[PDB]
Amino acid sequence: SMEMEKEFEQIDKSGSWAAIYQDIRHEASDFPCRVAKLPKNKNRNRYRDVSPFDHSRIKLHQEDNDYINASLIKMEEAQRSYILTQGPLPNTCGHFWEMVWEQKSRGVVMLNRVMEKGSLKCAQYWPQKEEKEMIFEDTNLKLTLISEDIKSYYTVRQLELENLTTQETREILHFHYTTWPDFGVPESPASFLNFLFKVRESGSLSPEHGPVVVHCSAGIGRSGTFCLADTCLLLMDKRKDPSSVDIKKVLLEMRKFRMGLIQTADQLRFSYLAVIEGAKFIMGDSSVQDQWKELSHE
Ligand SMILES: O=C(O)C(=O)Nc1sc2c(c1C(=O)O)CCNC2
Ligand SMILES: [Cl-]
Ligand SMILES: [Cl-]
Ligand SMILES: [Cl-]
Ligand SMILES: [Cl-]
Ligand SMILES: [Cl-]
Repeated sequence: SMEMEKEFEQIDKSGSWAAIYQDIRHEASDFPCRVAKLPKNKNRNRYRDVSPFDHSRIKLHQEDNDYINASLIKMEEAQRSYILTQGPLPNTCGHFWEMVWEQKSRGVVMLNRVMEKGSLKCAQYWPQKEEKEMIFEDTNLKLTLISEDIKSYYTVRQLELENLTTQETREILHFHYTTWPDFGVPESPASFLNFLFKVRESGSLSPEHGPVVVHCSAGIGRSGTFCLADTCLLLMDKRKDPSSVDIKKVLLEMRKFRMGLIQTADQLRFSYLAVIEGAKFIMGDSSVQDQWKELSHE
């Protein structure tokens, strides 16, 4: 077994996930979020306790108001970047696709549903029907649904994003995990990893593209779980060495760039499970990828 496997066993045996997770919350970075808290931005924030730090926030390329609730998570050692953002609001869907355009993202990873626990957690920011495209008048963008591939618990959509100012056109891939409860965990590591590897296999995480945009409702809980597992697997892959990966330290590093990443102790516990199981693929057993596909029942 791996060293994270031994740690996992010991934390489970002693029932100390809550205290481990709370220790991460206590040590996490605290940086100012002054732009986020300006009164003119109050209606650009979904949650009053979830704000991007000033130092890592994504700036829109407009001179009236450059603010969006989004953070650049720049993982220097892993050499991968992600943009984590809240589920867009009815007045920030233009800003969201403006951000995708300006940052040259190829993929958007959505980990939530529009309605959860009886509430609207995210605006309907993409078109559901080919023939009903969306136009974002404030940012002058056009968005068309090109096709969609619906599986049991996730959906992949091809979108066309057009800068109406230049008539330039880009293909955006939308990866929508549709079975991960808010404040909850995926149904299995298998189905989480099946989805993550689908994002990976698309090419959307390539350094040739802008950072992938990852969001849930707040852009911290599920988004943080997704990013932590991906980065840990990537660090392991780069060194081909499971023992070089200290998952809690990686999470603390990520939290330098956005607050609150991973919102429950069980999501941290699940992060371990995903990385431990994903390690089998990283370390040369590609048959596990087939097993996940079956176990996930797509
Ligand atoms: O969507 C996620 O995974 C996520 O982190 N959601 C979060 S984080 C967070 C909230 C929510 C929410 O959805 O209500 C409510 C206010 N406090 C912090
Ligand atoms: Cl103001
Ligand atoms: Cl939905
Ligand atoms: Cl509901
Ligand atoms: Cl909304
Ligand atoms: Cl937190």
